[PDB]
Amino acid sequence: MQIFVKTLTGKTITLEVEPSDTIENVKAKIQDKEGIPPDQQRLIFAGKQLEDGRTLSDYNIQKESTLHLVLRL
Amino acid sequence: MQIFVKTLTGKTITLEVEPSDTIENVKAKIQDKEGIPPDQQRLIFAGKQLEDGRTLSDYNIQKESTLHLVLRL
Amino acid sequence: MQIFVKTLTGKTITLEVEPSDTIENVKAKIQDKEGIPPDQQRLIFAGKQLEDGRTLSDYNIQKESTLHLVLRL
Repeated sequence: MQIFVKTLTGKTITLEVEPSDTIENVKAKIQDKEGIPPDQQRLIFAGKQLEDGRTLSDYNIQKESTLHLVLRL
Repeated sequence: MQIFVKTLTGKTITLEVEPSDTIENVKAKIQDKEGIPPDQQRLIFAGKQLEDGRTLSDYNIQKESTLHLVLRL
Repeated sequence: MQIFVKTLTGKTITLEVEPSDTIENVKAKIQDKEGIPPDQQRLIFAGKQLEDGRTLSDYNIQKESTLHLVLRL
């Protein structure tokens, strides 16, 4: 399925994902696309920080859901 | 992250927010906590009125930053 | 909001301020505009000397209110 990832500068990218994908996997895909190390990535959905070991399904992240990406050092 | 919101009577409250949160969202949270309609809320930071559609990141509002809340009719 | 500041020679200037601004901040703005050190500035409103640590709201100083500026050595 597709999900949207929106940055703090208002740019949205799309990712092909499955509900069984972990947040770790998602950050890995974002690295594949944008070259950002997963350690610098923060993903938030419905005001929550998303934990690396949990899946998208765990957070009820569905088709065409929007995650917010916040970079941190 | 946490931000402080200081009122005209010298009371400070705290809000859990993310850089991707809009000013609208922040006023919504203040309504959640205090029952003030967002339309009666004014938020200022560094002498600027904050616009509802912009985000905290847009205004460089970071961790433990202090917003000033001014109520208006 | 805007406030007026009237001098002893009958000159009025305008300042962009917020109710949460302290008298200290106001004197700082007057320094920004006119080069007068805050220590040489006295602000009065409704016959009262205004204290540096208090805010405009504390003194019920509102939109288009007029403060009187008295310089002292």
